[PDB]
Amino acid sequence: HHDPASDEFRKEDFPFYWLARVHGRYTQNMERLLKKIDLDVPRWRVLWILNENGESSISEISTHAIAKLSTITKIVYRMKEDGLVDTAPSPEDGRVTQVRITEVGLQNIERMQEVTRELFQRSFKGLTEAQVQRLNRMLEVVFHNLETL
Amino acid sequence: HHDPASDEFRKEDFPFYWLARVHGRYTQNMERLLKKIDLDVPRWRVLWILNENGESSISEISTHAIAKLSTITKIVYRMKEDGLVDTAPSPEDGRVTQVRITEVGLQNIERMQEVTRELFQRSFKGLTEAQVQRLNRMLEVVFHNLETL
Ligand SMILES: O=C(O)Cc1c[nH]c2ccccc12
Ligand SMILES: O=C(O)Cc1c[nH]c2ccccc12
Repeated sequence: HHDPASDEFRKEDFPFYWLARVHGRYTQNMERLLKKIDLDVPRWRVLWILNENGESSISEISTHAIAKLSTITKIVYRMKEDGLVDTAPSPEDGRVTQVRITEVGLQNIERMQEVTRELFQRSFKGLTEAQVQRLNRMLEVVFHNLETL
Repeated sequence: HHDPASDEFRKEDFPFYWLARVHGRYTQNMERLLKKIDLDVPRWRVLWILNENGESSISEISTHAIAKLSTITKIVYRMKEDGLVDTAPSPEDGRVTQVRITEVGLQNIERMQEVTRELFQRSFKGLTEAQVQRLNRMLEVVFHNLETL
């Protein structure tokens, strides 16, 4: 039922169908919420990456934000204009740009934590903490499977 | 660990992080494969929707392909030029465009079934049929949860 090469294929039994539907609805709702505090999904991701990893290159940010280097560069310098991040040439390689979050960026993290609280309360309604962890593990397994292609 | 409002938040424990990573890697690999037979992810989706549901409006296609009505309209008339679909005004409402798959579209379905076979063999490696069904059910639950916002 979940095999596109089968005659029994049904999108409603196809994990990637519901994955894409979830990605789209989640993205739309997050864009709506973050707009209220002058943010968006790419800047939400960049801020979380900087908050977890400290100083980060454009390349590392791009990997974890799922965006092109050009997109991340534009977003990063926009955030720097707004005061949310600062940048500096990497000492190892002047070609490589290092980005770090500012105290204003951290305040923006607090704002995005508050404004999305209800969405994340609702998102996993009906699922236990073990079920959520199992969802997470299975998604990571699929990701690693796709990295072998 | 999976709660963005928590001090313990870690993206690697956050279902939406792995969901987005999977969506991106899956999309890139599918684009690569479908390009070999002159297709892409949006046309793969449109063909599956038409193959399952028969004659379908632009709106229904757009819902299930996760795209804007304008995007789907352009894709649909491109596919019609290439002979993969045909269109007709809906009898109920001349404003509404009905799309149906052609025998050439069905042949393209067979080609996309063949060219992605290995990706789908690899995608669920290490997961049993029950685990895949549980992944599917949990994703549908999250989707329905997000529809309440
Ligand atoms: O791109 C994918 O394979 C997932 C997907 C999203 N909408 C779809 C409609 C029909 C079949 C698959 C999909
Ligand atoms: O948009 C999301 O919430 C998922 C996501 C993708 N990359 C991320 C990096 C850090 C935190 C969340 C995400």
